[PDB]
Amino acid sequence: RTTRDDLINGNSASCADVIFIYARGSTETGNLGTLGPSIASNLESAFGKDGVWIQGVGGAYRATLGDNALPRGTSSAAIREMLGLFQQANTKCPDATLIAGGYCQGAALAAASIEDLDSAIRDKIAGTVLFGYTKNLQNRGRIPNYPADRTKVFCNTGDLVCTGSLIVAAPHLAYGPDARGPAPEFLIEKVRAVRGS
Repeated sequence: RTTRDDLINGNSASCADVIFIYARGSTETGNLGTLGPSIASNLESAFGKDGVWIQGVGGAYRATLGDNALPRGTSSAAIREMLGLFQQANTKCPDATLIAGGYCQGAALAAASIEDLDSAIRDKIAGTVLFGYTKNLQNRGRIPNYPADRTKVFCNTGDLVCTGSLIVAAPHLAYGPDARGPAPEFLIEKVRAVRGS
């Protein structure tokens, strides 16, 4: 439901083929918030329960609203937490294909983490989905150092955070359809394009 720690809890001797690491939006609960569970259920349907590990970014990521204003759109402590989960995935399951996602502050966190990542781990993230990406205008719809074809950004018309502001208006809360359909569709297509483990 809103908390999933499959990578932290998972046995190294029985690694999943696909590991999904997801960062929630500001003030959301658990470590998956409102959109993460929808994506996770569809990934489990596609790869099976034992085929995919879903891992939310918890720990030091507090998803505090005011941290949207910081230079990278989140705190340094939160970036260190998500970087540590990508490193744990890489160590515990070296042959797994990774996929990532984030909503609002969590999309800025996913972009900042992926930019800072060691290139050999970054290159294993087959696809990343970003909803209500707060650095969309500033980064021109991209994640620094990461290919455009592996990125999909969902930014609604009238969601002001996509156009350089930090005002929260009603379109910002309307990503439920995307999380149920096109975002898991893109992630599954990018994993099958390369394959799994």
